[PDB]
Amino acid sequence: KPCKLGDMQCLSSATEQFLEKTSKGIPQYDIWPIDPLVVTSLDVIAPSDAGIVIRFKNLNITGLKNQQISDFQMDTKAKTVLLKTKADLHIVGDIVIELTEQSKSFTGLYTADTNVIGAVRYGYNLKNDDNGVQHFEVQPETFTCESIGEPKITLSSDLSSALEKDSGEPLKTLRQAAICKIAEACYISVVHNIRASAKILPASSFFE
Ligand SMILES: [Zn+2]
Ligand SMILES: [Zn+2]
Ligand SMILES: [Zn+2]
Ligand SMILES: [Zn+2]
Repeated sequence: KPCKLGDMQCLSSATEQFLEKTSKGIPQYDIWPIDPLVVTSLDVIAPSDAGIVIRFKNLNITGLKNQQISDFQMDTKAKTVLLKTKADLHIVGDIVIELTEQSKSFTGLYTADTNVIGAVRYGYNLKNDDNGVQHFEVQPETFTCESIGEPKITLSSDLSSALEKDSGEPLKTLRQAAICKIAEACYISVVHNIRASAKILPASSFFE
């Protein structure tokens, strides 16, 4: 069902609604599964020390079906979109904490329960079908990680036991950066799906 140009509140729901309905995928439309969302790997540099690298593998992320689109601005002369969200993400994956300057690494599992608030911005333009029908075309966006709330992080006990036995923010800052990096991959994926719906439906569809 269409919105009426201008009504920002109408949109957020259409999107949330799109995200939930399609969130497990639809290959033929290039709509990616985003709940659960799988990230093959993601690397993260310690902000307080570039010799320290967190290597995530197999991140499995749930929660994105349900995120709220709590703010939605479409500017028509500049043709750009600002939008804010919150997701409660449950994250699980393999982790390798790599201390490059010490020639060692520690391995195990990682789990993070966090509520993330962010901002996606992109511009867009109008463009035609082969039949001359107009679609929106959404352009490469940027993602700003506005906050991560107060995360719960757990390390598998083999790892946390290895860490303790070795040392027997940077913290804050490192924990923050990992969540933001992960949130960022999450939203590259969200917007991919927004971008994809825009290919699947005439611009006319999205407003009255
Ligand atoms: Zn794609
Ligand atoms: Zn909502
Ligand atoms: Zn939770
Ligand atoms: Zn078309």
